[PDB]
Amino acid sequence: GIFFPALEQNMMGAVLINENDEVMFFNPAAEKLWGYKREEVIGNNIDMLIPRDLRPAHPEYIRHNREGGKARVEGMSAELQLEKKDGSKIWTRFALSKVSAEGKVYYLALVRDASVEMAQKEQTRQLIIAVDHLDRPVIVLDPERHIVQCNRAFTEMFGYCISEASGMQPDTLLNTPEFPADNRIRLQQLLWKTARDQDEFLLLTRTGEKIWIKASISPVYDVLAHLQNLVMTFSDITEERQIRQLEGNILAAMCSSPPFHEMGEIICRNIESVLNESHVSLFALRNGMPIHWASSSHGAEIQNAQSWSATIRQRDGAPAGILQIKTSSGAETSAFIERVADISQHMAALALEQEKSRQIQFDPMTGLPNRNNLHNYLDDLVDKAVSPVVYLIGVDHIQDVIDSLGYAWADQALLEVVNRFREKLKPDQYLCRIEGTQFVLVSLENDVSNITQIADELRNVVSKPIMIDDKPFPLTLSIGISYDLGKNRDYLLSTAHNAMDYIRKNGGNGWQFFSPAMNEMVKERLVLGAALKEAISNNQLKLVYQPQIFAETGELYGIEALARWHDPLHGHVPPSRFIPLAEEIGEIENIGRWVIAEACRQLAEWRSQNIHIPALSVNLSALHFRSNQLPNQVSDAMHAWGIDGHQLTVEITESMMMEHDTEIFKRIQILRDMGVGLSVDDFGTGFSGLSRLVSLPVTEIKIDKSFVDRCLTEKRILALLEAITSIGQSLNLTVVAEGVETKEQFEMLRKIHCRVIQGYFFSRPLPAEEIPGWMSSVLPLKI
Amino acid sequence: GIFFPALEQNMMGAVLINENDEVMFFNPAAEKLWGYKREEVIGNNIDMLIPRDLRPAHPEYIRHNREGGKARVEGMSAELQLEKKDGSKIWTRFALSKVSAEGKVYYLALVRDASVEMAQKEQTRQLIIAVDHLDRPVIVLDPERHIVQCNRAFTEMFGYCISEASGMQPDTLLNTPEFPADNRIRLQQLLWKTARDQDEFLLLTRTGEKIWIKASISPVYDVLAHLQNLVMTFSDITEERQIRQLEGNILAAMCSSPPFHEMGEIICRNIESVLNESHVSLFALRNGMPIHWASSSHGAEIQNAQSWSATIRQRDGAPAGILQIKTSSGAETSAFIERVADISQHMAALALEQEKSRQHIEQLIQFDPMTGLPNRNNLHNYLDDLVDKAVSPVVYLIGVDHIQDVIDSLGYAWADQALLEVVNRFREKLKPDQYLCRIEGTQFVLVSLENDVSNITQIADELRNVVSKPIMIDDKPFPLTLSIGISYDLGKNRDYLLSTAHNAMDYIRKNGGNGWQFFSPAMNEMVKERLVLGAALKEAISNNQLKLVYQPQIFAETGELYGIEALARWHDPLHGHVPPSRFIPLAEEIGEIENIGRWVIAEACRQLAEWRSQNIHIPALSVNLSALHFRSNQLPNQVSDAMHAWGIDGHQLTVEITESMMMEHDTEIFKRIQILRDMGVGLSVDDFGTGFSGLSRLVSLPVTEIKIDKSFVDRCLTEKRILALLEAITSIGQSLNLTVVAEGVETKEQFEMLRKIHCRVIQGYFFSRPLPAEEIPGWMSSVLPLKI
Ligand code: HEM
Ligand code: HEM
Repeated sequence: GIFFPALEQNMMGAVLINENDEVMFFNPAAEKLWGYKREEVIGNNIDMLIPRDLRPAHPEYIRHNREGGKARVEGMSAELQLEKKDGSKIWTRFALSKVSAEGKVYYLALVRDASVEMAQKEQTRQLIIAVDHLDRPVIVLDPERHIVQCNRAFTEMFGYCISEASGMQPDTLLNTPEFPADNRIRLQQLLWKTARDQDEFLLLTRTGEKIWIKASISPVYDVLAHLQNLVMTFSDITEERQIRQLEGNILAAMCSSPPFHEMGEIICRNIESVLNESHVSLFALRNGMPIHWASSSHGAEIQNAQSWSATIRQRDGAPAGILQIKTSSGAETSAFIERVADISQHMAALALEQEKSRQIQFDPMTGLPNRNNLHNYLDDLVDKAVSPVVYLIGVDHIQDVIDSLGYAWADQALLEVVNRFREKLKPDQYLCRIEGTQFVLVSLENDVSNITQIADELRNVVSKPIMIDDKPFPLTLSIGISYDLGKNRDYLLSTAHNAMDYIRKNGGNGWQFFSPAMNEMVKERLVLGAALKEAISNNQLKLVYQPQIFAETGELYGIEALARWHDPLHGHVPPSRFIPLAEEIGEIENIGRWVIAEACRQLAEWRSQNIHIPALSVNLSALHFRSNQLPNQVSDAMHAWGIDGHQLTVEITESMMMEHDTEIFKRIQILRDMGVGLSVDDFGTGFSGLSRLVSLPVTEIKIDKSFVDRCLTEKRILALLEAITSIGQSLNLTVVAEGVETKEQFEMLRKIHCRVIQGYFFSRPLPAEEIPGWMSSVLPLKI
Repeated sequence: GIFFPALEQNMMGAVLINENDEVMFFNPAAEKLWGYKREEVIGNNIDMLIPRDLRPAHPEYIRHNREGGKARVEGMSAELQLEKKDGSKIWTRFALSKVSAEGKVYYLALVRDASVEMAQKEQTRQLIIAVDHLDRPVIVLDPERHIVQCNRAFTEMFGYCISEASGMQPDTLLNTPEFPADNRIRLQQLLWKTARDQDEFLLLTRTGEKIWIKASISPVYDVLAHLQNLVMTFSDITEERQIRQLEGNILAAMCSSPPFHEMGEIICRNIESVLNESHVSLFALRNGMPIHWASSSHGAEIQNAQSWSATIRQRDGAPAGILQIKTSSGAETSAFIERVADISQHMAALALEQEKSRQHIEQLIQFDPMTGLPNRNNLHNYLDDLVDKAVSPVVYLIGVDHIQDVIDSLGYAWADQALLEVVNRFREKLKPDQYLCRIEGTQFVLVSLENDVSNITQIADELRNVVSKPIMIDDKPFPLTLSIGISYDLGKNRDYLLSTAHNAMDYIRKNGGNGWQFFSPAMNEMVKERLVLGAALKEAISNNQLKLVYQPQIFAETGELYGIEALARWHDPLHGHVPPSRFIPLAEEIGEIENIGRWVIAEACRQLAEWRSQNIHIPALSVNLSALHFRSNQLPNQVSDAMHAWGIDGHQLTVEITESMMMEHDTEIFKRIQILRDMGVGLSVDDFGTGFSGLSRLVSLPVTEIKIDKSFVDRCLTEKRILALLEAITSIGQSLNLTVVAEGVETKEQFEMLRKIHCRVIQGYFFSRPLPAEEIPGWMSSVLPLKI
């Protein structure tokens, strides 16, 4: 029987009904839930307890129950509304039990006051407000830094729904692009920071888009100070970071007060970097009226263009300029555009303040002179009637340095550039710094060949990357050359800058003159060089041989081999012309090895009929023979053909003997070790040079055409020739002469006991043929 | 009874225990909750259901309740923690009953699973925490506009808590203004009409302050229509203007570029201006630790202030500073303080980047824009490099004296020009190893690598003589003077060098100027010695105290004497022997080279005229002009007078020239040597020169003979290419009628092998040390032709 007293003692409401729905038990909890009294809750069936409207449904329901046959009731499992005795309606929960005994079915109902519905509804309200009219990504974290609750804005922005965002840390949840250092490590630092903190990151959503966000941690502790949870805000600063980077770049601009138009340029390209595919224009108040300050390089039409005009205002509020922007409709949000407009307007006003706040003779950066020194120097050149060739050099691709590293490294790059220019500067060449990027190089040599060489040297001096702290920014040069006779300095500077700008705009990395005719003359020289390269490539050049003979018996001493080139398109062109051109092309080694190889082959070819050919001499000084060529360039020819090695001789000048390094000295020594005779020009530089001469057996000294010339006119050179022949006779050397054309020359030269003679007197240079004819016909010309 | 199956069939968890505290009822819900099958729980004690953490403290409460006998159990009114069979923990609610039946005590327990219930509870708590951290004040409303849920932003915006304004109508709590009828009517309509309104109104706080607020009522419409809930999102439209104002003002501070400390101060004062009462401090990180940058002067204590820490980040992102702001609690909400922290952090990072940029630019800026010489930083770098090279420098500190008077009198327009031509005169006498710098104003620095005092005094003398010609400015003379302090010490760092050099600078300046000095009496006594040595040398030249010592030279195969070479000497009663290699440089420094040259030539001519008395005697005589530093205005006149005053045929004497000075340069002493050749003086050379031009000048005017320096012949035996050079020289001499001579031949082997290559005359100790002038006629006719 204890069920009744226990149930009425229990604070859970209990109602008991029989098969006829008559009530037997109704606990005081049910009494206070309904308001009726047990003397009346019986009544007729269950009429009093049920709300009057739902009444008719209830019998059929329980009828269905006694027809259902199920041992469990799925009904009343949800929340329910109960009408009280006074007609008020409250929330409640029900539970049901069906029993069978004595052939009759009874039911018991348990009732609860439902104090949890207040919690459910309050939770629904704050679930509404966490999302509604607030696109504010907020997430919350456990002590283990696990996502516990995230709102609609966060799922919408970062694509990861709550089902796919829970149970894992935010960083592991987050797809992160590879900085690779910062945007990875600082995320972990912030996510594990214990105190309030914040940072900025670049992140990738589930759609692969790049965004910039700002993440803030602020933890919360319970009463006992243990860490309960953490809360994180996820503002999207991808538009704001553009504004902040705009600010940083523009400040790095005015840090050094560049010129006015330049300042407009930084403003404009920063705006363009901020507003994609737009147009920007600026005007400033000069003399009281608006005048154009700067504009963007873009000038194409804009579809659905929207224009905003902002009047620049100073601190006092007086107008100072107008900034105008045109943007396509739908490209950017309006609020972002207006924000950019006003912040840039403020910075333009500040730039104007700096400009009118700003408003000796050498450079305090690298030490080069400033524009005043160049002006004075050119003026001192002009008054005494000398034409200076003026190169204007503009350094290019510095904008990468300025944008990526500010000015404090652009000027370091400029210093490195100036060091490289000075390292190869020649004296009388004047280097000056005009302003910022530009330089002016002044040189008095008006030769086109030298000008081309200087320009090429400058262009290629910047070939190596400019190494600045493990960051090779490549830089280029744009050179404008001006040279005209009898023109003052302003014209030269103006045309130099015009040429520099022309090269820069068309792409840079190059050079150009101003005068058009000789700017085509350089092209024609390049054409000649192309023809010469073709000729040397397909071995068309020839070697004309000129004989030199003894002055006593007339027996053949030897014959020099001289390069010659006759072209169908260009005709005869002398070696004195196409050797300097060759070194301009820098292909002298080709001519050298071809000349050597062809001479060896020709000696072999002559050997098949007559071996009596005494000696063949190649003048390597006039051929501008380099240093490293000698060993291989002689050894390959020696071994390739049937030439012995004691028949062909090589000539070297004194400057090339022991100057411009000394590796060439032993490179000639090894060639002597091969056994090829040598020939020296001056043998000077004192007793050391003489020691080298005797130690390197030369066996023959040549007298240049000039000394033999005027030999019958100037007494000093006469005595010099006596000295030379006396020294030669003393040692084991045979002295040769060049440029002999008359009879008195030969007479006096033989009078001084000069051994052998060459020139036009005996034989005009015969071509590759009719040398055996000359040798068989008139070889013993006992004159 | 039917209640046993009833409780068997309730969703409720039914358990009953008897007096023996043994469980005798268990239901499917108990199966879900406890996890133990009824076959395991029936017959088990109540302690089975008790969790571990309370087992020792289980029964006493039930004893106590039994003793009390109260029907309404006070306990189990709270939440309970139950442990499952597998060890997991869940939360359950209990409903109890005490039964006194059949003369016994029974306890009935009913267990409900509130896992959903408390999950809802913690979800509510988490959501409260989350909504409180929203940057903007937001409120929920019921259909009749019950203010049901506010958040911390709304509390910190007005003052109301959840309990204070819980469902009590907004118009009554909002404390709307009474005077503006239009404002209050519009606000009431906004609260009432169910459109998406974004109107703005003035509202009042507990401090009686009128604040602009934008309401954003956006009612919700459920799926069943008949909208119920409304959502309000108040915003402050006066804080944003203040943030923009702070941005602009701090950027204007940026643009004038004050120094680091001034800018930090302006940042903090602006922040304090925004937040009515606050203290702001800034730390800039150096080497990982924070150096104080600036804090506002309002250092008064704040009662229960709230701090805020932001980590300033560099342009790349490396942390660079800490910013801490403290404001009195309740003055501003969390959002406004966080926003000002963010805006200020960006600008502080800008200031740090600008300061770093200026540090990098100034490290290499200012290399004397006026005259172009290197400036003090360049000098410090160069001296540091020299010290790292372990090479001791000599540093001159140079100061101009009279320039300050002209500055005081004629201003800068003359001083700048004067210093300009001073530097111009200096540069005309530099050297490749000499490095000039302009430390400051009218002070300069010269750096050299010469440690011999003989060179140092000469350098100082030419520098002093730079101003021998007074500066010409606008037809006006200005005789500026110099005061120079030299420092040179091994191992001392650069700072000591500059410090002591400036000490010597001051010492030689305040004494009157126009002078030079060392700083150490340990190196100044040398120059003090040298002045009197030079005075003695001048006295000796005047009184003719010197001596001439004769060394002969004889033939290499004949044995006869070819001639004699004249050498000069000095014996003094104080300093004793003093060699020519130490008093010809001294004669140079006094500029008495002309006098000693004249004395040697005149004495040689006198000896020849005296020796002609007995017989013809001497074949030929030589004087080394190169060793005597003879100048361009000394040869012809001195030789001509020497051989005119006495009687000399000219064939007797020869002069030796190093051929280095024989170059035309700017003197053209070719005419002088040609004149000397015309008057019969023999000539001697040592090298040919550049090339054919050199041989031409050697053979045009006939150089009688050529000498091999002692350096060559001292190494002839060891090296072969010396021998080749020797044979070449001898062959050239034979060819051109040149008389090769050798100086310094010592032993017999050298003489024999030089005879093998026909050197043809030998001069050295091997036949005679240089004898005094008197023993010679006692040697010409005693040792005789030496045919060894
Ligand atoms: C004022 C008190 C009551 C109200 C307002 C009420 C209301 C309802 C309602 C709305 C349903 C259908 C949906 C649902 O179950 O949630 C229902 C079902 C049912 N009720 Fe009641 N009820 C009350 C009392 C009782 C009592 C005391 C008993 C038996 C002792 C009972 C027996 C049943 C049965 C058997 C069903 C069928 C559930 C099914 O078929 O799934 N009801 N009741
Ligand atoms: C997981 C199982 C249980 C836990 C964790 C537990 C724990 C507690 C605790 C700590 C109290 C005292 C403080 C309070 O009520 O908030 C209490 C009250 C009480 N519980 Fe338990 N108990 C458990 C099971 C039981 C069982 C199985 C019974 C009886 C069949 C029982 C009977 C009582 C009684 C009589 C009181 C004191 C009532 C009063 O003083 O008014 N408890 N329970």
